[PDB]
Amino acid sequence: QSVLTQPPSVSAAPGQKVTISCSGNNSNIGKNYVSWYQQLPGRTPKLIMYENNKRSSGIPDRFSGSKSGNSATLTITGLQTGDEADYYCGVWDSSLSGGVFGGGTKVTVLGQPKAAPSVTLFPPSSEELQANKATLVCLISDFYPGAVTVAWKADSSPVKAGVETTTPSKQSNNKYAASSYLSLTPEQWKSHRSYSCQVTHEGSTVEKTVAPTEC
Amino acid sequence: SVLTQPPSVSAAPGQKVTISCSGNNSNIGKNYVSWYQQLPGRTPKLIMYENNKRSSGIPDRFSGSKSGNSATLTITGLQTGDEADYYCGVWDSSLSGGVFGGGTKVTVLGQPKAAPSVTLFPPSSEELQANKATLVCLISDFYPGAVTVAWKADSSPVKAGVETTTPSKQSNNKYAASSYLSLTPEQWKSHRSYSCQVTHEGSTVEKTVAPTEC
Repeated sequence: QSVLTQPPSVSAAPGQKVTISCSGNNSNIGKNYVSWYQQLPGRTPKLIMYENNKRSSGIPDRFSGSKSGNSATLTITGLQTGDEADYYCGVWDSSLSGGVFGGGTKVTVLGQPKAAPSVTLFPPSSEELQANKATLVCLISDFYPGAVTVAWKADSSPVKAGVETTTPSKQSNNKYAASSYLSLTPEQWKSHRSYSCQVTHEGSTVEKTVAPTEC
Repeated sequence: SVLTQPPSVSAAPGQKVTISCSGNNSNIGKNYVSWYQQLPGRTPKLIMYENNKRSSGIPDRFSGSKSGNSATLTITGLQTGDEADYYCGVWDSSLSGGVFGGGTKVTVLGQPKAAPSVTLFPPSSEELQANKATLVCLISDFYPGAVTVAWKADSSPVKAGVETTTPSKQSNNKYAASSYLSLTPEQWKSHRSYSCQVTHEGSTVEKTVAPTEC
């Protein structure tokens, strides 16, 4: 169980500053020691901050931790390429008697203009339905920074199963792409009036819809 | 770390792996132990609490035990989706804070090759009405995470407009990618069909889509 909320994405131009907030409650962030972890691409997560504001060895003074009430923050000044990573907050929860973690934040050092994703929502193909299978594909392309949050709905109701979203990858145009897909049975697909893919990018959200219809 | 864990444990699929964690009388020996799973690129998730209790929806394969100043996590019948970093957590009554082990990387050895599932989508009516056409070749459940993609317009290679994403580990540590070909509504309607050829571990999977009468 996790109550710790962090922004999915933060970014700034090199030399600038980012702040990564993590909001919790009294049982966790409010009464216990907050740690921060850095997860570099394809690397094991390393402790960078502990006891709210103590830097781990080798971590530059540009990185600073703070805590106010039930929320903790990791601030990074003089932002440089090597700070690009996913960061997450970790804290003891005294009511739960276990550790709770933030959902993580990708930090991007802006090297090009920001671009809103192009969202193209594909219904299940005829060939697929003929095989009693159904896959909804939400193609997400031409975005920068390379981080998206995807949420699917079936008639305004959040989908909690069969969702897979790829990790953004830099394409030939230097912008990112990803696809999110939902595996359903033709019955599940036809039992609902519509399906929606909601794509969040830098606090900007776009929702697209698809419904079962014959050619 | 305050708690001592082995760095790695590796086993063939279906085998039993053991992860032990040692502490003292103030932490493991006194307080309830929890276990955390961290899938590559994701955050740690609690899988075990109160030494032997599984968290919501955690599979039966996972079991936990506690003896004296030690705790063990056992994965019976190992799966490729179990490949993760595992951490032991507990409250230290001496330090009056929560302590963890250094983590154990669980490797699934001699991992079987998994052929990609290939699903090809034509441009939807909505897209074509907006004067656009994108074909998406969805490539899922493969292992290892390397694919080669080639597209054909009728039986002629498509040497432009092709983009394929870098394979990425899905929930089950298998891979997914997607190839997409952007065309004009005219280029789409002109041809009899389009093909997407996926090459994985020297084997090819080809799918074909043609414009419909609407």
